[PDB]
Order: sequence, then C-alpha cells, then structure tokens
Amino acid sequence: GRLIYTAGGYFRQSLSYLEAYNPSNGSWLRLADLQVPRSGLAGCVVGGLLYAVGGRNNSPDGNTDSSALDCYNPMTNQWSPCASMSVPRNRIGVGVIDGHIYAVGGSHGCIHHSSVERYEPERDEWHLVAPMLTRRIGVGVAVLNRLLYAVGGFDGTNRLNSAECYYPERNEWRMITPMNTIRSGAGVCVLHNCIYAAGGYDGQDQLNSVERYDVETETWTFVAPMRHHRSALGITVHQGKIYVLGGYDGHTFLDSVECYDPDSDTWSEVTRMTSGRSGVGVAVTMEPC
Ligand SMILES: CN(C)C(=O)c1cccc(-c2cccc(-n3ncc(C(=O)O)c3C(F)(F)F)n2)c1
Ligand SMILES: [Cl-]
Repeated sequence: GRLIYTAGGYFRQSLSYLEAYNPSNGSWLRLADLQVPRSGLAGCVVGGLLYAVGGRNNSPDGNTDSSALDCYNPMTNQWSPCASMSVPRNRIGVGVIDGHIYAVGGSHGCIHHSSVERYEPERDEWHLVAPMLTRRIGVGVAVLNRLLYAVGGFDGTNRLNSAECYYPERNEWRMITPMNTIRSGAGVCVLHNCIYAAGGYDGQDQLNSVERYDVETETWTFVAPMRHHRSALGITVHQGKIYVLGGYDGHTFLDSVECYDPDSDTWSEVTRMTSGRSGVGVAVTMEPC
C-alpha cells in the first residue's frame, strides 16, 4: 500500500506537520514532525525515501529561507538531514530523474533564482547544472520521458505562462509552447504522456482551471476545472489519478483534497486534510511498516 504524504505548509505561520493519507481506506496518520517548520517547500521520493526540499520558515521569531534537504524513512518514522543546497530556495519546484533530485528556481529574499542544482543520494552531494532561461519562483516541475519541465511561476516582476524543458545529456534548457493561462504557484505533475498544470495565481485571481501539455503534439488543452480555485496547492499522482491538496482560494486556507479521473474528465472531493493549509510538499511512497 502507498500513501500520499503532505509535509509542511502554511497557516498563520509555517508548519512542521507530516501526515499521510491512505486512498484505500480514507485514513490520515500524523507522523514525525519536520525538524524545522517550512512552507513553500517541495516533496519527492527516491528509493522509497521521502525528501523535503527548500521552503521558508515564516515564524513570529523571524523569516528564514531554507536551503535544507531532509530525508524521511517510513521504516523508522525519522527525519535525517542531508547536504544543503548551494542557496536557499523558497517556493521551489523539484523533479526526480534517474535517482537524482533536481531543485529548480525559488526565492531567497528578493533574489528570484533561475539556477538549478542536482542532488545525488549515493554521494550526499549537490551540483549546479545549467540555469533556466527564466527566473522562476512558484515554479511547477514535472518529469516525463527523463526530461525535466519548468512551468510558469513568477520572475520577480510578472507571473508567467511560459514553460521550458531541460535535456540532461545536453545540459541545456529550451522553451516549449507556453500555457494558455498565466500560472504561478500552480500544481504541476505528469500523467500518461501529459504534463498537467492545475490552478495557480495569474496576477489577479486564484485559478480553478486545469490544462495539459502533450509532449507529442506540443500543445496545451484545458480539461475540466477543479471544484476549488487554488494557489499554492500540493499535487501528486497515486494509481493513475491526480490528487490536489490544500492551497489558498483568496478567502480560506483550504483543507479540500480533490482527485481527477482522466477517463471521465471529472474532479471529485476525496477527503479533507486534518487542517486547512497552503504551500505544502507532497509525494507518494510506502506505508510506515
Ligand atoms: C496567502 N499565502 C501567502 C499563501 O497561501 C502562501 C504561503 C506560503 C507559501 C505560498 C506559496 C507556495 C508555493 C508557491 C507560491 N507562490 N509563488 C509565487 C506565487 C505568486 O503569487 O506568483 C505564489 C502563490 F502565492 F500564488 F502561490 N506560494 C503561499
Ligand atoms: Cl513565503
């Protein structure tokens, strides 16, 4: 059995929560807290281990952007620090290729990063790679066919409809077709042969719209919209379905979890997080024992 893990997030301040939702039975487990509260982080899994990457501790006692990489082992229910990134990256995106973690973009104070770096678990080492063509914070990241895509975000001045693709064997970024919608702090994931971008902020409104990029056709197509408008949502795939978790709708820090069924093109309410929050990190791995 596999669980959807949600790490960190934001309500009033950055959160240390780690909780795991089991689609098979509707249940939530609270697991070991993050060592450091963080919002605007990303989650990913490599070799059954859950990693929490970047973010920011927004707290009454000060605000600190995170360069941290921390590893959670479901077998032990324990967090362990890994090597830190070259730079703090709040509102980061991440993707895994070939057992390596790419950390993309994000902010450090007023610095909006185009830089990108790659973590090798076997070596506990980060190394910089080619930077993106654009500065992107609140960037959506997905991996399809061992290529890494960076989608939308905020460049320090404008929210972006643009997207680009990183070709590892050439260490090179190239623009792809722009989305039909400006999206920053969207949820971005892969399903089948498509990159999905769900929600985000366009500069004026939180979005419910959802569109997908087909790598073979190089075009974006809208699918059915989510039931909730949301920016700073978490997103993941579990058994061929997209799940979106939390976010901010302009009014409420959402506890809503929705899932998308591509065959019926419908979104439905699935469960509620134990408390409303935005800016979480999400990934899927094995049950704790
Ligand atoms: C209302 N608040 C501030 C929160 O709910 C919140 C709190 C902490 C972290 C984030 C977050 C997480 C991931 C991406 C983003 N970005 N990154 C860029 C933009 C943009 O405006 O362009 C956004 C946002 F806020 F929409 F979603 N934010 C949002
Ligand atoms: Cl923030």
